[PDB]
Amino acid sequence: AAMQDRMYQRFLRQHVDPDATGGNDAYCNLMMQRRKMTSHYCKRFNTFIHEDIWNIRSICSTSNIQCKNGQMNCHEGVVKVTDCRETGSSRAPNCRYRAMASTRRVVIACEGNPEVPVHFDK
Repeated sequence: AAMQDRMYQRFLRQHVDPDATGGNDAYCNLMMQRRKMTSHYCKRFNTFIHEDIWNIRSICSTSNIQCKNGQMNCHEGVVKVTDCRETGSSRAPNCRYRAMASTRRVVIACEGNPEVPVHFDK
């Protein structure tokens, strides 16, 4: 579980920022860069979750549902987010985004002991 921890750390990096509440375009531009999703190509869509890690991890403890890829280790919850969508023009590593802040249903996959988030499904 050096593995499960690496996967969890990747989830935190790509998807977790507790104390923003809901960013604008500049927030997406900064965070996509700082969380390492722009150096080699521009990731087209990404979500940052604005909840405490304890609360995100709690989603793992809910009833299992199917992931998009067919796995059965997914879980749904409702959280504050900023969704970041690439503008379509941009050229890595200078990637540009449009932000949408909202509270919405998310689906995450969890693994391990304790169960932790390892993938953001939708």
